[PDB]
Amino acid sequence: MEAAHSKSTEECLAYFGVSETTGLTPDQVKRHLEKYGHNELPAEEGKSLWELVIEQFEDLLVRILLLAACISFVLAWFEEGEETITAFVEPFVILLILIANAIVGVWQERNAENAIEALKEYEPEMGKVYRADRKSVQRIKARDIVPGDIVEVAVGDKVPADIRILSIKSTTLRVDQSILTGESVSVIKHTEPVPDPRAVNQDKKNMLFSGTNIAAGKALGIVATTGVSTEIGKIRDQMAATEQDKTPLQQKLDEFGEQLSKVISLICVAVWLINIGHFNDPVHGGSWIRGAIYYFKIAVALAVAAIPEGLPAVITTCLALGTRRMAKKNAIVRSLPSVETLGCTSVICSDKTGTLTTNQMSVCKMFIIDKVDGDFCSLNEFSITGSTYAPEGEVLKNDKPIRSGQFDGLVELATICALCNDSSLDFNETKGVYEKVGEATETALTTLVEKMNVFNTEVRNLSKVERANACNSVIRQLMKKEFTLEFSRDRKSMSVYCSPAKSSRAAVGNKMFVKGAPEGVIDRCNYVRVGTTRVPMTGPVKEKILSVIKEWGTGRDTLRCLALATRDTPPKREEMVLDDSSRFMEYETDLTFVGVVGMLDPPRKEVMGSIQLCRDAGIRVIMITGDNKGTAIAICRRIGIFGENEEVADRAYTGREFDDLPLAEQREACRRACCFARVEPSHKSKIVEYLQSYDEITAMTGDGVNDAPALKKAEIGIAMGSGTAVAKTASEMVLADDNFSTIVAAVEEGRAIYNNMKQFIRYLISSNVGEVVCIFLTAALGLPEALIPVQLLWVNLVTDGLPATALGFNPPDLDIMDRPPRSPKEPLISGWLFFRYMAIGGYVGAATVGAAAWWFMYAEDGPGVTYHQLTHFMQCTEDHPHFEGLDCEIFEAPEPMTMALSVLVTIEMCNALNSLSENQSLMRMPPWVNIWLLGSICLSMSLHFLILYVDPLPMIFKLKALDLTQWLMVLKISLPVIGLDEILKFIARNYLEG
Ligand SMILES: C/C=C(/C)C(=O)O[C@H]1C(C)C2[C@H]([C@@H]1OC(=O)CCCCCCC)[C@@](C)(OC(C)=O)C[C@H](OC(=O)CCCc1ccc(O)c(CCCCCCNC(=O)OC(C)(C)C)c1)[C@@]1(O)[C@H]2OC(=O)[C@@]1(C)O
Ligand SMILES: [K+]
Ligand SMILES: [Mg+2]
Repeated sequence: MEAAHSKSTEECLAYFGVSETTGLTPDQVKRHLEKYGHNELPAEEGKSLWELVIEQFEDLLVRILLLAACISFVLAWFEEGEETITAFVEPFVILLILIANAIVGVWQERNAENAIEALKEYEPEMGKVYRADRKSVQRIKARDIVPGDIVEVAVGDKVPADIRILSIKSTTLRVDQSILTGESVSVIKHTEPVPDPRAVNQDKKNMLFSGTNIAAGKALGIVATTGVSTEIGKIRDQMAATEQDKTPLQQKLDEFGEQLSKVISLICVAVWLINIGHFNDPVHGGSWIRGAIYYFKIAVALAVAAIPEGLPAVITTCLALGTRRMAKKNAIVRSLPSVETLGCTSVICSDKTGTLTTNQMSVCKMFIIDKVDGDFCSLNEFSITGSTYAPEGEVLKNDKPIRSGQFDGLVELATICALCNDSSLDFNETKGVYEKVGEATETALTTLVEKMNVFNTEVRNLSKVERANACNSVIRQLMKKEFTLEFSRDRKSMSVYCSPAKSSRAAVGNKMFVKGAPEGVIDRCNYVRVGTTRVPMTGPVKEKILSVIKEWGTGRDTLRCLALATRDTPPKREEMVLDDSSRFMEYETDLTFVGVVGMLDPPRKEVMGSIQLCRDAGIRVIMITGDNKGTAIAICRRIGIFGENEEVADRAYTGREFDDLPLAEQREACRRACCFARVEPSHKSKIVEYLQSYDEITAMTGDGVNDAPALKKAEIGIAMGSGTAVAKTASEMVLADDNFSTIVAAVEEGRAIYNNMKQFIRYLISSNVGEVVCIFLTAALGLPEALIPVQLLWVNLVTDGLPATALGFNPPDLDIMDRPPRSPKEPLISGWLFFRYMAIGGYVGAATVGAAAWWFMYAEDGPGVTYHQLTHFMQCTEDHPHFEGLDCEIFEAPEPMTMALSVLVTIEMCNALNSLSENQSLMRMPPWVNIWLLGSICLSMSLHFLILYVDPLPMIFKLKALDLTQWLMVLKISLPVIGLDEILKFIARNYLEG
């Protein structure tokens, strides 16, 4: 395996010591394979149902629950025969929760798809090699190809390994590197080595990357590297080495787990400490077993009271909902947990072309020199109407319409555009529109031609179909395209050698038409065509040319410029070696400049404002383009990244400038920069790590497989709907319309989602707090079980689940986007808020406990044990002659529990209205504000009633319907909550800062 692109064909045949005609010898193959391994990507990690299930049972809370599920299972295995049969329902349900919860997690992961797996979609199953053991070619399994052996590839074939090309068996070799480099059009490959050893893939012209397809031709080559060592394998590793943090809310959930675990434990110790006097009781097992059973069944209750068993159910459903809500807006969220992290984006890095602009090129300014008379000079600027690739528009000089033909200079310019260009136009009748056939910038020159047909060649009486390439093909027939010197990033330009065809044109026969970067080509021009004549390119004329070139790329126009020239006396045909990108630059010299063409890549409509939104939203936007920084910066000003007069010294760098900086300044640059032009692949990944060293949540756009590494490391990777599948499977979200503004819209829903989501979480949590309080008093005072596990779960999954999810539909704040990005480390409940719930729980804990006790003593239905130990109720059948002239079974009664459970239920509907706003009073933000809320509160109540009356139910919950007067008591107990909160809110509102 090597750096073959820089090495020569021999040197490579040398390195491996393999014969180009024999290939590797069967021995060499065994040796080579055992030294370089199979040519395939690392096997998938092996996870089994077992591990997968065990993982479900790793969470701390899930364990705490599983444990209680047993104390319960055993306790229920100790009931009194017929006194109870429903005994086994408490433990059975907890399991269903855990069983359910597991089943989810597993189905969740089975349906998951690995971004690293997608890559394997780019590995051919078979390949063709030439080995010593046979004369003819052999079609083996890609996996068995080895670095060194000879391989031949042809059209259709997907490249197997990273190959250095030895000799092209065809006239030309075209490859589709789209995925790995991002060049839609098939490029041309050669055999000559590339000097630079640190070259980027795009410039390795003698290289075949594994996974890319061969568009046209057939060639032979020696395998540079295989497996994880190939260009794609290097990506697989960056991705496999990339580790992703958990959603801040996912973190908070682990945080809350550890903590709850502590508290519960302390509660136990406290509870034990309270009932310490028991160490001063007569020594004899007077319910030694009846007392332990008691605590254990309080333990299990205490557990289901502290854990919000329906919260993950609610969050998952709120996320799924908003998700669809976004889909309608072209934002396809792949992972639900992300809708949150999205909301916290502080930096968005977007590619320019496909997303910030339309990528729908069009030329709207031309200019040909009009006169050179020493120092005096005058150009001929023009403007061209139309943004579409449609052959409709006109040409104007000072806004005044013109027939292009009248200018000789334009007749030349025009041809160059049709001849040099490989692209073309087509018109699909189904959609009734003109379509770009080749590349955006060339296919533009195509429509430019059409719109200015120099010869007036009448075409009006044509259909749109044929109208598409009319004026080009006109010029296509005039000259004969002999051969083309393709584009090369060194000389930044391409050309075409042309013959006159039919005689009478013989004189000035062979010509050479060039088009490339202005500074580039113009420095190679010794002449300038003024009409049909020519004149020595002089300094004055050159300054004037390069001056206009800058107003066009730097001015409010933000135009990309193409210099069009011509070599009048082109080197003799045979004196040219048409297969070495290196010499083409030398063949494209001694040129006479004819004129430049300025085209535009219009920014999308909804982009300007989207950029403004981010300003208000405190989100930094960083552009990633291919433009030079001169125009890059212009485009950045045009859309809003920069002000029109804003300084940009240390806020816009280039791929080189950046690299030329020491790791320190490099880092410093990233916290201020915004426009990054001509950026290599490695970069996207460095810029992310730096933005991270500043604790920022960044977003990164990408389309191809080369972006996957970066996308997988950005907090939120955004893939293009039009982009590769690997890219998509690597990102958290996808943009159907590839439109940057879709990103922003997405971020806003994230802030909206987390806001509502925020509340129902605070809501379900407080209720769990109050539930615990109840249990704590129940045991701290030795009272009869006020609330039972079975009941609690109902209230936690259903009675509170409905109000909870509804709170997810709270009307969004109007200023959501006028506030900076949320801090991930922001706790959900602290300070003053902590206290309110500290007080609310403290309340319901009292309301629930007391509600039940009040039935025992003080009620007309219940036996007033009033101000006498209801508490020592356990020692009762024995001690009855003392303080018990009644039946020791009242305590098992349903009325009492059915009391607390009702006060709990009504207090949780009341606390659901208090959760409509953290600090706004209901008198201000009335409950009717959120209809869904009220509706569910009805569904909930009726559900409560259902389990009270419909016969089968009451029995299992240990609940007996209570009459019209007991109910009124529930109200006199619950309702005060609303007031307690209004007060506590009023405090926040008016004294404590805020
Ligand atoms: C909870 C109950 C109790 C008793 C408790 O003691 O709770 C503790 C506790 C741990 C807290 C404290 C509270 O302290 C007390 O109540 C003291 C009073 C004790 C009185 C004793 C005598 C009566 C909270 C609560 O107190 C107050 C006033 O809200 C405040 C905070 O809660 C938060 O922010 C929440 C937002 C973060 C947060 C965000 C997302 C979440 O999903 C969660 C909780 C849900 C985790 C998953 C559970 C659901 N299901 C599940 O796991 O598995 C299933 C699906 C069931 C299978 C929390 C936390 O401070 C939290 O610990 C944290 O790390 C914080 C800083 O989050
Ligand atoms: K990621
Ligand atoms: Mg790209």
